[PDB]
Amino acid sequence: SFVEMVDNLRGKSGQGYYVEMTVGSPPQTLNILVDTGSSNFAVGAAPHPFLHRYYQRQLSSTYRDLRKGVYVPYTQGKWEGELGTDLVSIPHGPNVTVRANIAAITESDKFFINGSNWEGILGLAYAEIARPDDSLEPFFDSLVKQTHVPNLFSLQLCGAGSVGGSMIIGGIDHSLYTGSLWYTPIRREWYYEVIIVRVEINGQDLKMDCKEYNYDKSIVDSGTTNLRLPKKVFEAAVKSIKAASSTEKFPDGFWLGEQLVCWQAGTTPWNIFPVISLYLMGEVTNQSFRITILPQQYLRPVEDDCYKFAISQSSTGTVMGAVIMEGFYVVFDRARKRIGFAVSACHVHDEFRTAAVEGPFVTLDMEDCGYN
Ligand SMILES: CC(=O)N[C@@H](Cc1cc(F)cc(F)c1)[C@H](O)CNC1(c2cc(CC(C)(C)C)cs2)CC1
Repeated sequence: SFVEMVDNLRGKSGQGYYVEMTVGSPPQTLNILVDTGSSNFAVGAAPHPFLHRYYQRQLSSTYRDLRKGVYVPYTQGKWEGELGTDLVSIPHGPNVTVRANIAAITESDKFFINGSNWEGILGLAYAEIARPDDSLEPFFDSLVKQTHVPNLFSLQLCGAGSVGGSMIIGGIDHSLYTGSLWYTPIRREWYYEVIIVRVEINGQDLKMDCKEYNYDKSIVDSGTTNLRLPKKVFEAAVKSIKAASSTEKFPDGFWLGEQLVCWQAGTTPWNIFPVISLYLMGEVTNQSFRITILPQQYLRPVEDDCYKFAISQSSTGTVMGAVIMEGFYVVFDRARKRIGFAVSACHVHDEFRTAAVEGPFVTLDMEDCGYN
């Protein structure tokens, strides 16, 4: 649901995906990063070395001040600014205009990125995690309350098939995937929180208490680049990934996500890097499904062929970031408290292996896999 939004995303590797928006009357055009890992809609509203444009409130006939300040601290970066409401629309989007909350960003630190082409962020997760508090209605919530747009969006993030993709607001576009959608419950409405019931690398169960995979949570987050795994899980995965690829040897800064590794163009040894299967809780009792990630997703290319290890240690739970979401079509079915995965039409290539969404699997005591 529908052709107008196909290919409405762009970006640079490791700097997120953005969609074109306009705010104010007359309309001012900004590129906005699409972030299911937070819930604030915020935009450059003042000069910055890295911004090529920004939101000019005084130039907008429709702007209203909320006379209240705001700040948001992300994993690394943070911004603060001023709350208002203005009229907002997505040009390659549904055909509508909403009055939404906007944080006019006045100061920032390590937020905007030099390469960038985006001037703001669209937090698509739920009011619970919004700043300054849950009474600040998120953008998707206002678009739903104010229009007829169904309460569902879908993200097809593609990986260089200078990245691109689609954000279908309001529905599912059957032209963007193959095979069956498989759905996992949204465990609680705050982040897009899910439960991982099993983990296998090259078909070997990690054999951990399934609570460790969700410790203290597992989320789907398009605003975080890497797959981020709890310490105990990170250690076990890097252990098997090391051993699968031991034929060759790598700097330590490589496994820590720091320094790139290189091979002669067209000779990257993909076969020595294992596939990772994440099993998600399903819709029916004792039933789950798996997504399989290929090394082409977790060895993210940096500009010979050169890559960073795109899995990292977490102390805040599992993060399924952009590299996991790439080559899947991921449906955020808020209306039904579920997230659907299918093989995307921009799926990642290997000459001998494929990324897959497969089910059904039987898995006992999936309830026990949730932390607390
Ligand atoms: C890398 C990163 O941090 N990405 C930002 C998006 C981003 C992209 C970018 F290019 C630059 C940034 F500074 C931020 C994304 O929201 C991360 N989502 C999560 C967190 C959100 C928050 C804020 C709350 C929800 C507590 C208010 C803290 S961790 C769950 C992990």
